[PDB]
Amino acid sequence: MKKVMFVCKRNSCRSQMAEGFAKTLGAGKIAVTSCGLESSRVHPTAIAMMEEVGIDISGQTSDPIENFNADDYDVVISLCGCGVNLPPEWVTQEIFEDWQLEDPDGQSLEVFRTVRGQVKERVENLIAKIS
Repeated sequence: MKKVMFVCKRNSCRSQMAEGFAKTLGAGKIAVTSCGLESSRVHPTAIAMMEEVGIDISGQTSDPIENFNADDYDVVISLCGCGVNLPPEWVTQEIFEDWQLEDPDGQSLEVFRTVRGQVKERVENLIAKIS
């Protein structure tokens, strides 16, 4: 097993969707947790996009980076945007990327759909490395 992490500027959107895909795609061979540089409520329209794929996020909650430790996570996927990054040990795990993505907080359904697709594809790519 490999442990994946998703970390956003707010957790609520980019990471939350990535967690929903990652557990559906790989729950049983990877363990996922999303966080954020700072927390915010899991965003409601996110639910709808995951419902398009046939998944949900209503049933889970948001969480700050501060509540965990990088040492437990094999792979860390920041999704802060504009190449913003994490000073702590989260950047020094076995795999690191920053998924530049159009943070769906308060956006149009087209932005949501674009990011939801991009995220899902990138979770599948990340799993393919570790599988």
